Amino acid sequence: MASMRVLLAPMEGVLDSLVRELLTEVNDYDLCITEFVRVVDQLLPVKVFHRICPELQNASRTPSGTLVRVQLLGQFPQWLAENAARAVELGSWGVDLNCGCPSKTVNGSGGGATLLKDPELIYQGAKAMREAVPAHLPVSVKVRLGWDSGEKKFEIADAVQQAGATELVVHGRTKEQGYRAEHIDWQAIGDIRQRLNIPVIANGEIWDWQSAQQCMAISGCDAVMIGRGALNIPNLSRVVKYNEPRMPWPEVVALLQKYTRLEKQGDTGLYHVARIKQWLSYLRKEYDEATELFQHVRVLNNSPDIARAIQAIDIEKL
Ligand SMILES: Cc1cc2nc3c(=O)[nH]c(=O)nc-3n(C[C@H](O)[C@H](O)[C@H](O)COP(=O)(O)O)c2cc1C
Repeated sequence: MASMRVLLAPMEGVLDSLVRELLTEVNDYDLCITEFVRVVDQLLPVKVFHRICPELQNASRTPSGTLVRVQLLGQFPQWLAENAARAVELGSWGVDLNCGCPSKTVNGSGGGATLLKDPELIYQGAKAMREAVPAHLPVSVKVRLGWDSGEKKFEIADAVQQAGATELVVHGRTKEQGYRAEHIDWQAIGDIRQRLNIPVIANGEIWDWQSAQQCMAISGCDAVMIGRGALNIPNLSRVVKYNEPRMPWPEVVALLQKYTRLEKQGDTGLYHVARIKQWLSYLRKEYDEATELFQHVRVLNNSPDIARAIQAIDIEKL
């Protein structure tokens, strides 16, 4: 009965430092990846890295102690390398490169999924980052299987290994397959793993204990990355590693109350409401109780009204 790694996926516009703080304290995530820093042709200021990844000031860990890694998105090897170096100087435990997400091409620099059309770009990006990060810290890369087909999936994988990356996360879909459940190919993740000599972390459609078991049995990976599921089920790392039942509704309400108490405390803004609405939108998929709450919360505009709504729910009488 085997060791296993579970990583918390990066999620631009959904997961920030505060949500990472809350989730990690009720989970056993081995690592969270931050939402990406967009790299074009410039070294980004220290403020940008600290505000995206406050954990850099706590030895690259959430307050409960979970490691966090800074992600980059961009194409130009010079600048990835220089931003990679800055993330590490500031204390990031290694650095990740995003080759999975659809992304605008700004100033001739593409990024994310658009690199999947030309694996040589991934090789050059990742290799410059590997050369600029001290050799003992890791450099990871996240990929999809290709742009509009999986034909280049092994070329993408090789590019990452040959650049000297430490590990590879495979979102087992193409870019054009988006998030459609019917297209996840965990078997291709496995075919990739077999060919490589670095750890492959399986990603996509991992919702619960059984799905994770199924995914690992097919891919052969002893590591997985959970994204949307980590919001659907707040203790999903424990569900997946130990077959814990899903967090019961009264404990998730307690968690959201805490969200709103830290919301105000951190001074995160008078109209900082999107992530709390989004979280509830995800929680409808697993908890019938969250549909009523989401309705009452979605029509609200500001963080104070939303807090009173949520921290007025009596956890006992429930
Ligand atoms: C709203 C949203 C934002 C995302 N932002 C990022 C991101 O910043 N960087 C990244 O590498 N992946 C990002 N992803 C992709 C996830 O990391 C993950 O690969 C994807 O959701 C598949 O995992 P799942 O089926 O567990 O959710 C995002 C996904 C969603 C839905």
